[PDB]
Amino acid sequence: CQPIFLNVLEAIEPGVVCAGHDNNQPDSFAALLSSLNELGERQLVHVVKWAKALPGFRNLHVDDQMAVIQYSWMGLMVFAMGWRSFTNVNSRMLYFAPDLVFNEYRMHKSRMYSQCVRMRHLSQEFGWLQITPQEFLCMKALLLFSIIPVDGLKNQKFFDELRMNYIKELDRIIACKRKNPTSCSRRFYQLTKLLDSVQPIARELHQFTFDLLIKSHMVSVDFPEMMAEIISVQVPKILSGKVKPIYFHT
Ligand SMILES: C[C@]12CCC(=O)C[C@@H]1CC[C@@H]1[C@@H]2CC[C@]2(C)[C@@H](O)CC[C@@H]12
Repeated sequence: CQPIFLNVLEAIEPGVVCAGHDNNQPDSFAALLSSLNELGERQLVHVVKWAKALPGFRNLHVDDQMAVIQYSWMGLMVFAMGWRSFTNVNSRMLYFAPDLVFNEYRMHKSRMYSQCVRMRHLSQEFGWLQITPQEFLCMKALLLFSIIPVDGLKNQKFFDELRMNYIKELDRIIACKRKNPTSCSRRFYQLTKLLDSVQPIARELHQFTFDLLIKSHMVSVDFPEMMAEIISVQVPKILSGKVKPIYFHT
């Protein structure tokens, strides 16, 4: 029996994305954040293509498709970056891109040191929890369906159904080599705790980027088209409490 679901997730996984950062120049706040913003713009293009190729995603109302992507991108990108950091440099640094790797000095220079430390902790958890490449893929997909508007989506029912199917696939991945129901529940607990942990980090970054966009002209930080739109139109809905994450635990 071939693993159709996982076959698809592996097949659609985005390739390497570079930031275009000039590493020959001394580090500066403006240059580092402008590069992170450009990386975000570039990654968004891949995240959209990736999401639209996910099993059942096209079932969602067209308006909900773009909405969930615009609300969940931060968590999705942070999670993927944490995994890249773990696999490429064993979490020694934050591997935003091959040409944008942050050591502690850069974390400090970026002015979001504490947030970077939390993301490095997340990266380490991939190792501590022995997250498999397959669990990573399924968990990342679940992050796309982890934050929605309190007033409901266009077709909330289709979303609920799709999210439930992805949770079901996570169950199947956990039960693969586990014949003990207790070991399965234990793993589900670990993975859902990890997934929940992504949200507070995303929230802190949402706040940071929102504040930065508002004063971007004062600090010489460039925000590309899509990033500026999403951070001024969608992110505030999250910060004002109109759009909220779906937590597993309390
Ligand atoms: C999502 C990105 C870029 C893609 C990635 O690897 C994760 C990383 C997390 C920090 C984000 C950054 C995009 C640009 C942001 C939003 C900056 O404005 C401040 C926080 C940055």
